[PDB]
Amino acid sequence: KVRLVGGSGPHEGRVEILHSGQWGTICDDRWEVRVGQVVCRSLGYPGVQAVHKAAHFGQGTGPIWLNEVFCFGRESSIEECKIRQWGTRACSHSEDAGVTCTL
Ligand SMILES: [Ca+2]
Repeated sequence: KVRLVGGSGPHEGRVEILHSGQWGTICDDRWEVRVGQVVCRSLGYPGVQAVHKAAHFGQGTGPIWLNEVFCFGRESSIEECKIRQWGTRACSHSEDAGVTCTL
C-alpha cells in the first residue's frame, strides 16, 4: 500500500509504502515528478503538483524501502515501476521524499 503523512491534507505529505510487512519511506536521491505522478495516481488523485526532497514533511521512521526507482509516469502504482532492489542503505530519514498531489 501507499499513504501520505504529515501534510496539510491527505493530498500531500511524506510518501510511505508498505512492503515486507513494514511501513517504510522513500529516499529522495532519484525522486522526481514522474514517480510522484505514479504515486498520486495510485492514491486516486488526477496528477502531481510538486515533489519535495529532504524530509519536507518531516522524517519518517523504520525501513527506507525505495531509492533507485524508475517510472515512465503512467504506471498504476509504484510497485509497477522499475525497482532493482527493495530496502536501501544509502539514505537517512532526513531524505524522506514527499509529494503534493492535485485533487
Ligand atoms: Ca539525498
